[PDB]
Amino acid sequence: GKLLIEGKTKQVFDVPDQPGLLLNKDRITAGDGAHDLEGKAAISNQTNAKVFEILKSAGIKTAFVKIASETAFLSKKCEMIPIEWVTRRLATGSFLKRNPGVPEGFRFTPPKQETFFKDDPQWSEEQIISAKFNYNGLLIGRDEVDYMRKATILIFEILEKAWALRDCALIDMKIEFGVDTEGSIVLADVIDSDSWRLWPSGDKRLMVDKQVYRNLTTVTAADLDTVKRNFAWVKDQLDFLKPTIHHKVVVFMGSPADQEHCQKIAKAARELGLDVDLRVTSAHKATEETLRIMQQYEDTHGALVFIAVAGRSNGLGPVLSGNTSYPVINCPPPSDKLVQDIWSSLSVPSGLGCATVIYPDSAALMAAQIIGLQDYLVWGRLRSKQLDMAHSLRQADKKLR
Amino acid sequence: LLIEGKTKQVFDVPDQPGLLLNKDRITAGAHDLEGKAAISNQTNAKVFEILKSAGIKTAFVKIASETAFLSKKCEMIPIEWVTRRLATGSFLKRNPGVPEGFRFTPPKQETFFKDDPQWSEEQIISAKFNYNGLLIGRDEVDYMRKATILIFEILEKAWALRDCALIDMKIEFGVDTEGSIVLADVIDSDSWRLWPSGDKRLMVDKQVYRNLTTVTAADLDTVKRNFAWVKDQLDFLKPTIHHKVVVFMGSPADQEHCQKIAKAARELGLDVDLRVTSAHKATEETLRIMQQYEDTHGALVFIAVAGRSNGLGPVLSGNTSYPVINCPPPSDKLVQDIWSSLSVPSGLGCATVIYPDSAALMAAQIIGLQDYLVWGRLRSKQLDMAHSLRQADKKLR
Repeated sequence: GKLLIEGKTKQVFDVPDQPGLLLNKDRITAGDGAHDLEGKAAISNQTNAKVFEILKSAGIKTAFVKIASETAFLSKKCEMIPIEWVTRRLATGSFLKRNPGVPEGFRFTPPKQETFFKDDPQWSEEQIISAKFNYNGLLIGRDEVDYMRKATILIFEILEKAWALRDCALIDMKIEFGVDTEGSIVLADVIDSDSWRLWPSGDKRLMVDKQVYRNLTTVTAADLDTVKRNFAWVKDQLDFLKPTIHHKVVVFMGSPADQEHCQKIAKAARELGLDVDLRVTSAHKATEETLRIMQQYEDTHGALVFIAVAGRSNGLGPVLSGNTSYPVINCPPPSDKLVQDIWSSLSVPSGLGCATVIYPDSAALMAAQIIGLQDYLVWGRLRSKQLDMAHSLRQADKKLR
Repeated sequence: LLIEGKTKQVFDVPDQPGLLLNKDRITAGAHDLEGKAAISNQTNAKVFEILKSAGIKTAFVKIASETAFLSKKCEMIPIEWVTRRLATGSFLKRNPGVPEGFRFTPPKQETFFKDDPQWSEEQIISAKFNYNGLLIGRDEVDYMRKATILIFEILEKAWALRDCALIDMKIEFGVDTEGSIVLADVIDSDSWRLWPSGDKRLMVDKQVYRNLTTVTAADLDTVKRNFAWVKDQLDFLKPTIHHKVVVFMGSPADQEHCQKIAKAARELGLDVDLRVTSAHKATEETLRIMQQYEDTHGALVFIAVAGRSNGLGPVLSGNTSYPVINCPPPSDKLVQDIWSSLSVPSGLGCATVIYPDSAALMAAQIIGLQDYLVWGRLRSKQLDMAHSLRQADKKLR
């Protein structure tokens, strides 16, 4: 195809037969300013593809489609916003110079998020809005900037979580956005070892990112070798960042009439990425088999959450709660009588940890939030959903306004 | 004793355990002389009276002479706290592309160090400042940010009475002997940027002086007349607005409850009448009493207090066009009785509240639409409540 953007470290060519883009990474390392050559285009492409796979799986919207080759990938075509979106958890790097008196390692809670223009000075959100950027029919106002701030922090938080599985502190990051043909903002650049600052064991001294290359006043080929060896370690480490954690959410309904209600729970949880079993059993009509079924689920080494669905007077949830140590959530089905009956769920006898929820979606969310403590991906999807809902409100606000 | 400055001197006052600030007749944007210490001092004192009247905690006590005032002695935090409503001045230089007049909602608030480089809140925190035993942490910075915005908002509202747009401000904070942060130093025409009619051309602040490269005595005269005008306009900024809040109780038995309403509203600056009448047992006289209150040109809020089945509130509402609030007294039956207050017949604007403090607030929120000082105190109380929570949190933490 035809070239449409040239870059220090990458070229992006049109793909005219497939209505996108192809991004081709080059074997150069351009320490901000210094520039030398390497064998690193393959390392970056793989690092990148892996990250975008993690982010797609969380539900974040990206331009990334699939790897084309060992050095290139296919991207959805979109017009880039000329802002670098940067997130920090700690104070380090150029931030220390811009903010004298703040010591290295000062923790940003929530993560600090800053913006930078080309061509590369710092901009305020006000500056971005007054700049009146316009891409693919989408004019960038505070709503669009709000979304990108929130998205940037979120992507940092997800990856921060991922890297902690291999004992690495993600310290800061830079990403870039673009606007697709349909007017949607997508995460669109490249996230590799040039995009971030990584500390193993939270030890700055063990840094594995492109800061190693920046620190070099003089650059020998030997020096470049440790930087290639550093980036390869990171590309390798990413293969451990998407693990399959084992868990089961079991919904016990006291009667088969509660089916549609349970399927609403199931549908919600499965979309959050949960493994859900629907079971029918009564704590009144089949007391012994109820315990026997729950004991069978208790033969696991994975995580386990029970959801109790029982109309009228709910003894099922409290009886589970009394015989198991795994969390039990009560989700009575909808009913006119729920106003009277809910106290059979609440107000359990002393020493039972049964918790109560009133809507099927909210029960799946409780189960997700519990299991997300072990599966950063589920936890990612919960945060992504919050961003989705907030972004949808603005769409609605814009229509009634 | 002494503390020295460009525009002011602060001497100890040894007989009164607690400072005097003596204003100088100089203007240091570069530096010249005038007759303006008296203007500044008086400008300041009027500003501090208004903020004291809103409930803001200040070092300021009273005017001592024509050019001095008495202040509670306290150690200054070396930060200038700046609030802007509009984009202008050095902000434009620090944020290229943002046009003059860009509106900041909420008001933008930035901090500057005494050396004047800009600092972030992080820088202020990492500086580990310590005055009178008070180390300045994120909580203290939060308070000063929130108060600075609050103080700008109060003055913005006040200057709007004399048709002046307050565009930005600078204030300074200090720490008293008891470890409390007070709004201190001086607020005068050097402290702010004032535009009449929102017109940049008609500016009345020290910006006129700052823009001069060359400075004549005529130029100084126009600065004095501008500052004298501002001092003069400040006298119309604290006017007596007329309003009445009337509490009708259905029985003298509801006495403590109504007094709790009265007490709360009086703290917010409201004029309250407590009256006894029944909409059942004295229907015609109930109407008669509200028509007596309706002979005004001021604002009027009726609060109806009725136990059991409340016909009082809805009856007032059906017969008047002034806002009526229901505030039933506390009771076991309130869970049942409350629907007599809610669920009025169609065409009644009777609104309902359940706590006596909260009725007084509704009343004040309504009246504050016409009385910025009452409006001030509501915001000031929200600030008090939030700062109290942090103290309570620090003790249980």
